[PDB]
Amino acid sequence: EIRGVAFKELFRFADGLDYVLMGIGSVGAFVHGCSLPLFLRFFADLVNSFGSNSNNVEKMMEEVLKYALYFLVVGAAIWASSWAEISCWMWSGERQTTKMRIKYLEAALNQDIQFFDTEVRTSDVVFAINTDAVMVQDAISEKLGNFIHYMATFVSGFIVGFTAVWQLALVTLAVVPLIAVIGGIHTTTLSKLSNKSQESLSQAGNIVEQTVVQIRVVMAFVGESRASQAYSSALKIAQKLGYKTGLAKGMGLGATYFVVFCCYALLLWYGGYLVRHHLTNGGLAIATMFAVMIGGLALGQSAPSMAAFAKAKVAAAKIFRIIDHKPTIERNSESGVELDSVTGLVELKNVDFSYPSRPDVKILNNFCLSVPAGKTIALVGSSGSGKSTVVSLIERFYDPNSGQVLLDGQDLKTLKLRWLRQQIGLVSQEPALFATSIKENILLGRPDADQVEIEEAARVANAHSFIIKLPDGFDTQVGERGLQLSGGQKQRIAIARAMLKNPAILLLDEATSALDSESEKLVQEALDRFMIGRTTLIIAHRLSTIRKADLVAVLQQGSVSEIGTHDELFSKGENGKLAFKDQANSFWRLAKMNSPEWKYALLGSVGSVICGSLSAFFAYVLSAVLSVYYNPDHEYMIKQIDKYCYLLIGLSSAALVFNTLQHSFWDIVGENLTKRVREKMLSAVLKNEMAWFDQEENESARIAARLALDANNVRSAIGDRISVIVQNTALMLVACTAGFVLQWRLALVLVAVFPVVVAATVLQKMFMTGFSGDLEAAHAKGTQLAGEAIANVRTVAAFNSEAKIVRLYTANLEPPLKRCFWKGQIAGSGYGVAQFCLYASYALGLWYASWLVKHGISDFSKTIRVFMVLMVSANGAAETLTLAPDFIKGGQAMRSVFELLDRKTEIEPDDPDTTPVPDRLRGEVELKHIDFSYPSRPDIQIFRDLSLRARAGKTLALVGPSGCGKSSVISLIQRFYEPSSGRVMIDGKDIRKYNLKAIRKHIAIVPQEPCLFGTTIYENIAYGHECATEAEIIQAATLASAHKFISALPEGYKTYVGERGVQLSGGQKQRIAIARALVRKAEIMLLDEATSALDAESERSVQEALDQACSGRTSIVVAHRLSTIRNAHVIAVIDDGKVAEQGSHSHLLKNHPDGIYARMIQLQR
Repeated sequence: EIRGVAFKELFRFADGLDYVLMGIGSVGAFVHGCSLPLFLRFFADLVNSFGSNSNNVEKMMEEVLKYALYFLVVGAAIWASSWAEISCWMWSGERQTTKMRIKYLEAALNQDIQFFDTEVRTSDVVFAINTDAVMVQDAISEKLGNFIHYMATFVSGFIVGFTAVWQLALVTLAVVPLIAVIGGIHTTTLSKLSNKSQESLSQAGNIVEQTVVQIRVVMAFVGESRASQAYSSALKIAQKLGYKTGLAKGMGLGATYFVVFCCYALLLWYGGYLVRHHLTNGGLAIATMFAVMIGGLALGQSAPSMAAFAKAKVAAAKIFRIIDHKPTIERNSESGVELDSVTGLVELKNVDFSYPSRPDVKILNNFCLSVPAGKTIALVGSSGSGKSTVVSLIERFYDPNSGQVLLDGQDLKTLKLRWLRQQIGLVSQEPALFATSIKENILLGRPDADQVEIEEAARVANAHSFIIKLPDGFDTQVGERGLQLSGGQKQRIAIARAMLKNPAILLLDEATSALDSESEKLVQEALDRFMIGRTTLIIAHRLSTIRKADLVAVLQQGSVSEIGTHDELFSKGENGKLAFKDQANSFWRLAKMNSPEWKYALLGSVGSVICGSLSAFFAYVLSAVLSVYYNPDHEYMIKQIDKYCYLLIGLSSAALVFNTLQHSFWDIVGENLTKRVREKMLSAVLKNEMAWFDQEENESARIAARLALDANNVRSAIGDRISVIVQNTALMLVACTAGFVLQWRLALVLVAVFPVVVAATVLQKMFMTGFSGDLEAAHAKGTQLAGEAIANVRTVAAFNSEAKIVRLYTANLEPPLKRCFWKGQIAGSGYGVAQFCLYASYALGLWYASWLVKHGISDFSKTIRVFMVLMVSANGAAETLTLAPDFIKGGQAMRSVFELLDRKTEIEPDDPDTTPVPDRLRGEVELKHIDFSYPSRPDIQIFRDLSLRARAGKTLALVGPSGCGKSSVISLIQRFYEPSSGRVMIDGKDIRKYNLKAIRKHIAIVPQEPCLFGTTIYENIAYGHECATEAEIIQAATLASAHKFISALPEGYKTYVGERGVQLSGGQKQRIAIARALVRKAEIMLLDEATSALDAESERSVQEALDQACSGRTSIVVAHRLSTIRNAHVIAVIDDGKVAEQGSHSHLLKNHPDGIYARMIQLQR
């Protein structure tokens, strides 16, 4: 393996235009990075001019106008630099990435099958195609531009700070590592607790997933309550972990605020000290502090670029390894003969391929094809001696061991290596259809063909008429993902594609595509009477054209068996717009269902408000301190600065306290809300139908994913976003109030530019996040096509369509190229315009402050205070707007949660009130006029008006044929699937109007696949019954002949078992399930098949256990029941669900069992 290549090597796919783009983008990034500290210096100069010249109004007005013009210049420079950076970097990255994918696909498809067998796998190649975005579309596309921009910002900030005020620059550069380490500790602790809480949520996910995977036994034994308890307990652990994260986040953020304010208080004092000794100015001091912070933050933001560079170096090393390899098969270099006779006579002295996946084996030894030209030959064999390898041998995949292969007296090795594939038409088991058009998927066999013979290929062979009446249209891009769900049309299209290909040599294969349609008759209609006859191996059907083939050519032990007449058989065991009113109502309902926590939530809200005010207060103090810097009275200045520093220390203490308070309390209410939501979701899902769990949409893994994802994202969004909106609204309110009470009509014009500032700062936040959207989905179609081509590399090499596939790949990756260029240009222009308007707004505000001061309307202090307070208010509003999309996502997840909760269920496990049930019954249950009871597939019909009657204290052993709904009759009794017209009469009355949990506690079942709970055996039997205790568990185990093995387990009587643990043998799990059914000690004991492949003695033990279970009370057993039936009074032998005579095993009436039971007994004996 490789740990990465040199960074420069990532640019070997850059032409002159790419070099120009990278140079322009680098220059733009450098200037954009240097611009911000330059604007800080210009702001310092403007504030110095606007405060130090208070007496000389004309001079300060002129200098403020000059520096507003400089602000406009900086805005234009940022516009140009950001446009250049964003657009050029995105375009160059897109171009290099696209040509990288193109070259990688062509190099990979050029490789031989050995490269995909012993070298880098097909799945690894598809994964590299996937992660080429991380490889070259991340590091050098935009992350390189961000790295250059942030390094420029860091260097420029340091230079500006050190030139302006070097004393303050040094002390602030000493300060920055403190805030850095405090922030690092906060993030480290928060992330650590978040990971731990994630593991607790993962355990909860396992619980709900296990609950839904075995929902059958869970719902049957009314284990919904048990599942809820387990899920709630796991939720509780994560809830406690969430409380820890809440304290950590509040403490860490409060500590960071405590550190900054305290550090600034000293720095502000030190700036006052510097103003006293006339070293620098107040504006210079403020700019120096801000520049040092900005440089440190720039380095912090540039570190992720280095991480991306490292991971991209590793990935680029992977694809450099893959491309730099050249195939070993190309030694011929197309230097053979292309004039051999089309009537090829392949002779194979040796056929061994020696698969490099499992080398040094000889699964094929001396098999000789010797196929007659024009006569359809066959081939049969076993999987362990795979016959498809022979097909590979004729396709010249270049793995010789001892012998050689000759084509009509000509070696394949010294031949064309390209014309060979031109004769050889191949259709393997998979259809190997690509994402491109069906017309293209037929054309690529013969590129030179026009549409006439393209249509003729699907007309003469197979059936083109399906395409004629195809609803989507004549030409289709194979639909979206799959046009044909059945897959037979895929086989017909593959055969038509091979028919456009030269029919000289066919290699038609088994084509085991689960055919149960006209697909067979069309396959025997397509290329079963073709004029020539070549190799054709088929195992799908014992009779499919294999008779019609003249030579059987039996293959086994790596050699050909008796060949010739096919009449004789061989000894084998072959079988054969969106309204927001609804969202507001949903949020109101969520708040109402979260009523008990409101108090604490409200308390946290209070803290949030305080936090917001504190921030604004801090800003005010900062601005106020600036005002105190330009004051002739030094003693009054010292008193004011000391008062402000003490107030800032108090602000830091309150910030710490109320930050911990707000974040702890908001995370407490969020944790409680999400836990309650999860519990309601589980209660609602466990209150659903069985068909609901059987629905295609409600996959178990997808139910778990839905619950976990929507719960956690709703928690995060609702909680954190509402916290930040509350605190930022408090910030904005107190900030606007302070500005208006200090000096109105300047706050008015700053509010006039408020949308400009908030929009520019939102775009700044987006630029920090990144302007490239979902990068993997940008090349989704090209990635999918590349993956399909790689997985089907055998077909691609066989049809000589690798160049055509690469051209299709270029046609697929061009639209992403154009879209990325346009998006980069639009993003650059928009960001530049936003920044220019931001700096124009800043210059206008400062100039209007100067105008107010000159006219005597106000003074410097009030103006600067209002300005810096309104600018932090705008920053807070920007945070609110940029976190609004989290509100959107939370709203969509909320409506998902509410459609999950508010859905109604036809079957009610916990009914409000029904007819009370007697404690003990007699067990007589009757199923009259029942139906299929499978709403998932109503087209299939089973149990055609079935009439089944049980008997009190008597077992029924209906067997039926295979696949007749054998294990579904029991589902009728427990109301799992509701019959549309049937009647399940229990103890004289229909069960529908009766209770569900109480009666379902009176019936036990053993599922076809017995299941496990938790990790031990005791918990399952304990799950079986609340009175299971230990004695009842042991006696039930003895009844199921299990205790003897339970006491004989390698570890104690409860070992490590379960789906998540280590599973036992099949018979042991059978007996555990039976023992649990017995410990349920139910009046009705439904049973199922339990002896699929059990050992003989185990089979007898299971038979005995079932005998005792059936002798206990009324029971229903639906196993195969070849013998030891314990003389069931009737056996409902139903043929495909229809009404039939209830012949018994004792053969009282030798009419129905004689016609059905006799032959299956004879076969089983």
